[PDB]
Amino acid sequence: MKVAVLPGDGIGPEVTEAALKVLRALDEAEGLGLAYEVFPFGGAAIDAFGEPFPEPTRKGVEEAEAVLLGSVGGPKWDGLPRKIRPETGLLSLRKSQDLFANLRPAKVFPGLERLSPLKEEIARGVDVLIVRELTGGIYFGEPRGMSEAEAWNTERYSKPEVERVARVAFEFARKRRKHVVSVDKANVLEVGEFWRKTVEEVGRGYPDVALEHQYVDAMAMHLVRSPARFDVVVTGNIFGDILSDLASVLPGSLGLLPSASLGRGTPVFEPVHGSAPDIAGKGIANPTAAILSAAMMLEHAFGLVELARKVEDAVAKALLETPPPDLGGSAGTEAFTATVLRHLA
Amino acid sequence: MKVAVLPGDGIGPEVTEAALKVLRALDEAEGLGLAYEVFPFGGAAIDAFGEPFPEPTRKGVEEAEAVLLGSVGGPKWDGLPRKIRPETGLLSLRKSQDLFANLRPAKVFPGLERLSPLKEEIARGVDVLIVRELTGGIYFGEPRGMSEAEAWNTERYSKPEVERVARVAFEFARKRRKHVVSVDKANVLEVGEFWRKTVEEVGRGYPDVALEHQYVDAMAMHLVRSPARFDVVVTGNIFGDILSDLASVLPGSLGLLPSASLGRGTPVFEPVHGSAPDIAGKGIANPTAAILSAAMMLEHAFGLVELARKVEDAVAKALLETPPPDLGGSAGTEAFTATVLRHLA
Repeated sequence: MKVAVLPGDGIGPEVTEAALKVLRALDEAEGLGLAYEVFPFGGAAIDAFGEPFPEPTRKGVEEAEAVLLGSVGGPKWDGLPRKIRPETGLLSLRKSQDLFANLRPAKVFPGLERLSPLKEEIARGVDVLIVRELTGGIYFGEPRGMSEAEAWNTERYSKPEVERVARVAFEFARKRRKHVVSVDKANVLEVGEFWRKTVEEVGRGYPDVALEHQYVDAMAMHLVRSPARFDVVVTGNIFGDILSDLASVLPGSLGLLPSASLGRGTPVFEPVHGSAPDIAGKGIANPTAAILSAAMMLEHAFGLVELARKVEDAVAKALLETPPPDLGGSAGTEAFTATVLRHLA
Repeated sequence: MKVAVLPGDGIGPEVTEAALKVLRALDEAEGLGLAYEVFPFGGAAIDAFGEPFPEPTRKGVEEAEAVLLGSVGGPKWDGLPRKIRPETGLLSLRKSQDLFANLRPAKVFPGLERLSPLKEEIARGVDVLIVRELTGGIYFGEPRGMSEAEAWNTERYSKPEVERVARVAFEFARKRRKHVVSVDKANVLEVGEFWRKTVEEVGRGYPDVALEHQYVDAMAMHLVRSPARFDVVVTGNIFGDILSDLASVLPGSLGLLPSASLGRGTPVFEPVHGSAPDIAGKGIANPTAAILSAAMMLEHAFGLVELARKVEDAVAKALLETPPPDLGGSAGTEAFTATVLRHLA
């Protein structure tokens, strides 16, 4: 399994390293045949190649079978022209591999219900997966613009854009609890009706999966009032953005949230958290997101479901035994990772 | 105090009557000079005049000082062409009175924190007012449409539309805790930039009101993790739909919330809930939303602030003492209104 490791900036490096200590342990123990290489990306890349996604890195991604990314961004590279800012490096990553679906899990691990803003009974059992469409939507729709008197943007979606993202959703519900909820606004917008219809059409190919539709505004409050009944949620670009962030507040911390951007090319797995530059190098960063992103990589990129689960349970044990500083504990990056490993052997 | 009452369909008449019992009781006790007439609206008017907003109803709203609306809609008329559908009666009512701002209050009454899905700590003391732009945005933006391979909608906003709603937001901020949060998508959408710009500008005339900006995806997180820090939230049509629906979870249920539509003409006060046609006539419908709409009317249309507060508390006591069926209890419309009435003495 050839992995391209793009640590990035800030705490990216130390958390990505934490994940790597887990991968190697797993590798040594069962001979998975792991081969990974670290490439410059984001600010680290700018500081040497003048661009956030240099050619060596670009190739490293194409060659690998999966990408384990860390974090990007930092005040240093915030004065630079947009075309070379760390953030743009990520867009270039996505567009090169044509990643169109952004998987954003939200799971409340047993024992951690106390972290959620919801009462324990409601949080208990949450394990939703928001699948957002990245490439199209009002974020990219033409025409658009503004003058002194008015502004306008266009929410546009084509049949093929909606189909390929719907496929990823049905595909994942199958690995999960066979349930999919398509979120749209078919009661007012044409795009809503076109989205709903297209999802229903793709849905026929997965008779084993229960499909349901919901209006974005209705889904918003549903995710907060009873998120335990949802498995896979699939929606458009802008709606998925709102709903993903909404789902992320459920577990009770961003350090616990991993993610994956799937598409045509190399899968990209990376923690949701930012680069947190002022705590970088201090050794207190919570490696959970990165470790969990490694688990998603094992399962989804390498089909090692059983192995991905082990990592997931070890991490859960660790969170309870030695919670990191952001969970109210004292376990820095190293000590926390040690506890995880102490559950993988 | 000349009120125009438009009961509407389903439970509308049921809930509106519970509301009128309260208004009449306050009238006799305080000598308000209450005068009201009921008018056909929605399916009820369709059946009679073949139109959801007949001429006699229109003149009635124009001569009143405020409108108390019940519910609208029902499958009996759903098969009719949009142009005559009950839901259109609402649009015609809003346009005729040039209503451009929808006020959706999300408040957690002391003692009822228990009803919230959120931890008592975070739901405690919440009192947010979402001021949504009614006439405009993507819902009514041109061009729009769909083909067999694509669909599109247009989010367009002009300077006046924004100024009008913004002005109302700051104004309410003043009568409240003097803090407005403008919700947009400025970091990616021209309309967000345009909205923000225009709001910041209008904000110049209100130096005593604290303005703040937030992206809709960020607000979705904030309203769940720390909703109590907000006062007034002014935003666009669709964003307001989502944010309002979400804010409904804080108090507990969506059927306990009232709304108001302000503009240049006669203000409309109506419960956020639907007509629930299947429980129509069976009693059981919770009139809380209808009574609170009547409370909003007294406060915002007639300035009897102290009286609005008085009925808010009466329903709070009642929700706590004799909970309606949808709140897990068994107090039907009649029995519930009685309790409310008891605490009104």
